[PDB]
Amino acid sequence: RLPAHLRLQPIYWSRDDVAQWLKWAENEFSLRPIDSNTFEMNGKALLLLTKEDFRYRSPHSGDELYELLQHILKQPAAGDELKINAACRKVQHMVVKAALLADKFPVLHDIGNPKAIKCVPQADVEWKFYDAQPCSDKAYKIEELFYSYATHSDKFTDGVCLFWNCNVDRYPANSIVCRFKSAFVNLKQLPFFYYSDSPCESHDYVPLKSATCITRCNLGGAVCRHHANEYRLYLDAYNMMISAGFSLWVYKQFDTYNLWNTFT
Ligand SMILES: CCN(C[C@H]1O[C@@H](n2cc(C#Cc3cccnc3)c3c(N)ncnc32)[C@H](O)[C@@H]1O)S(=O)(=O)c1ccc(OC)c(C#N)c1
Ligand SMILES: [Zn+2]
Repeated sequence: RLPAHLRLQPIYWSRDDVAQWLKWAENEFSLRPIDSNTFEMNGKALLLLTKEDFRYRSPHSGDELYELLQHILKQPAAGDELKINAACRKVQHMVVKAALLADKFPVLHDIGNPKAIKCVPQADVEWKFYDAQPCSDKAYKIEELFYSYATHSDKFTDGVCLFWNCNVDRYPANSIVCRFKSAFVNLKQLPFFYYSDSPCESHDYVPLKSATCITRCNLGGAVCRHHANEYRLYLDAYNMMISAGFSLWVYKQFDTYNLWNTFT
């Protein structure tokens, strides 16, 4: 049992998440009321305290809270499927949009897409679809193809390849990948970043200091309120996807400085 605002692993919890954890546990287990600032820290810090630190901070429920956390760690909550679908779509659009802008691939080979739907429909690129089992109502614009590196490593060399949850034996070097370690040898892990080219708007909040917020307003280090809100929503989606066991990989020459250069 857990609120839908706590289903992520405690490592990703914010300081506000911890306070909600305390209030939820206060009601679920009929514990003595506890001040929210008793555990004024985020999740990664809360996981470093000892059971004794819990007892000192909360004499009346410290031991109980500690054991509750250990069960949450031993049996993690399952995320909502629709929420995870939305998160995955947001990440897919962000990453593929950025790669196309950064490196201006003339062609995208979407391998494992059975519905012929572009995740970045506005991009200036030739979009091609392949799938081993295309949907009957979209097969007329999908190449029926089971990708295997040993068979196709000399194909799809122009442009970039997208494998979104298409768990092939081994990815080509020019690929963008989401997968739920030998398969990735031609690639590198994709570090987190947020990119936006939408216009800034002034009406901040808690000021956002982050080198990974790639926005025009961040060139000067002062992120506008709109992009700060977008960044935080995107990070929540990214974390939800990472917590659910997905990992992102990319062609080795992917470079975020190419994204910064789009603002000049
Ligand atoms: C649209 C995404 N899907 C996958 C799509 O890729 C097609 N496909 C699969 C492939 C495979 C494989 C393989 C190779 C070695 C060993 N064993 C399996 C292959 C392929 N070689 N070439 C083209 N096309 C493919 C498939 O027809 C489908 O359309 S999925 O199945 O909905 C899905 C969703 C979420 C997931 O995880 C959260 C997972 C997982 N895991 C899968
Ligand atoms: Zn902005």
